[PDB]
Amino acid sequence: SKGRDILTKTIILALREVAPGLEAVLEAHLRATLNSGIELAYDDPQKFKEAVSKLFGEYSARLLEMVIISKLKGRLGEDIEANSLEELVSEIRKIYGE
Amino acid sequence: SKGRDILTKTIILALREVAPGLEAVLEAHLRATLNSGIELAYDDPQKFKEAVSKLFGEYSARLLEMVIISKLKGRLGEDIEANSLEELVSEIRKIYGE
Amino acid sequence: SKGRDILTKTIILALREVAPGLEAVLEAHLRATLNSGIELAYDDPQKFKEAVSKLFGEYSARLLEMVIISKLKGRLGEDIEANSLEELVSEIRKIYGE
Amino acid sequence: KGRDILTKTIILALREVAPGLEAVLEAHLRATLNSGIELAYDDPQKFKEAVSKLFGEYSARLLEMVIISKLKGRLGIEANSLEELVSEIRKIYGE
Ligand SMILES: [Zn+2]
Ligand SMILES: [Zn+2]
Ligand SMILES: [Zn+2]
Ligand SMILES: [Zn+2]
Repeated sequence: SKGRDILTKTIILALREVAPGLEAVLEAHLRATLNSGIELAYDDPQKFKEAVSKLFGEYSARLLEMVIISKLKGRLGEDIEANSLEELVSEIRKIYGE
Repeated sequence: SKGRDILTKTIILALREVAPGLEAVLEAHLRATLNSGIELAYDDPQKFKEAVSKLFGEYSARLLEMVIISKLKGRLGEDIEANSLEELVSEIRKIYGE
Repeated sequence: SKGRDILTKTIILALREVAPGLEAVLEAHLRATLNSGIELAYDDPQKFKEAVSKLFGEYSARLLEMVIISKLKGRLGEDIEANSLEELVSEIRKIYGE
Repeated sequence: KGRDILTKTIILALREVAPGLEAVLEAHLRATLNSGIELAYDDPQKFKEAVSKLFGEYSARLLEMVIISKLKGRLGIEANSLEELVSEIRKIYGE
């Protein structure tokens, strides 16, 4: 779906902004532990967060969550008030009628 | 200085926003390894970045850097142009003539 | 108890072997998130492991667990079978009859 | 052979930690250094630095300790660092 694609792609761009290899590192982790990709952020935000926490810890996971939200606010601009990835996905679904 | 105070407080608030124990954890790390506090971010940004990287790795350090820059822009001017903590400190010093 | 003492001492020395600040860093994390100390490893190994995983991620938590098990092995019995901290504590309790 | 034994031993250690650690570390090493796990033998100092960049110094030190322990287990003897470990392997196979 459109919302799913924008979230996934925007997260990937954020990972690339952090460092060249973060996409590869996180994807290696997601594939090996959940047989999933970055799309998990949209499909199951809670599980995605838990997976990131298992990779670098909760502090790092929270930092990533904060960055992702800030980046989506920068792309979608309009009224994003989410404080969590779960809230962010909920808002995206409302914006795109999903 | 005004700039040192503003940068340090902004970082401290960011850590508290991340999670309840991040301030204590990072401060324990800086105290034990460099006998310094969070003010090190202003006094020697490169050393501060290096220290955070030693605590959680470079991916996590980068995420914190991005979050700090974003929060300072919201504190001072929506668009300081700094893309690194070093540039951020340089810009703050230019703004306050420090 | 003797078992609690031996396990706690083993962990503390392992932390100091890793790096000068690890004891302080892990203790800051345990204090802030669980109002507990390193003794939690004996009192509730599952919770201790979960806490370390929240600090540095599961891969790092596993490495620490592996080190703790290896150290206790070469201290008590070079024959114990523990593969997890919970199993290690269970074995210590049986060995000391606690 | 020394460079092959250290590499194979490291990989086995990574697998004992968790299923995806090998994949995770290799993804990191080749995005950042276009290198593999053999960097541990070719340049142990750099390898440790690379691992430190992935999870931090505390985690990298823990991995070093586990690697030294494992290699000692399948090889035998004196080594408390990765640099010394590689220096010892060289002496055993004249490298
Ligand atoms: Zn990808
Ligand atoms: Zn001042
Ligand atoms: Zn006692
Ligand atoms: Zn040791």
